[PDB]
Amino acid sequence: MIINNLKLIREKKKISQSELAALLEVSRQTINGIEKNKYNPSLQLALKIAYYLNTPLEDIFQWQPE
Amino acid sequence: MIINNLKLIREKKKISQSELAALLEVSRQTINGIEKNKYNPSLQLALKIAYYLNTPLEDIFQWQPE
Repeated sequence: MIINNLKLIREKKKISQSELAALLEVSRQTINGIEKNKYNPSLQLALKIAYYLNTPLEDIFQWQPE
Repeated sequence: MIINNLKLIREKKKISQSELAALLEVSRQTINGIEKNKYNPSLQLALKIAYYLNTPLEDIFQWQPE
């Protein structure tokens, strides 16, 4: 449903999940799970990622009718 | 935290909460709760709205540092 480009984007950012998770105010492991597509982040977390990376949320987490 | 423009945006679309709720696959009451900002919709729900309303998710649900 939702495709997570956070890791792909994060690599562009060259930001560690360590700091990004901090922006989110979640554990680094939380990002890794998100990167490793274990689960998709909540809207608040997604938005925080979008806001903190000032990147479009959809670009990071796109919902596809797939 | 997150400001919901769904009601503001949806009405621009001319889409009923009911159809959108259907688009989301949730009840109208749920959307009305979302629209009346009782609670913020999940990431999947928000993204579906973004797709359905052909509008950016953040634009509908903006996460503010407030």
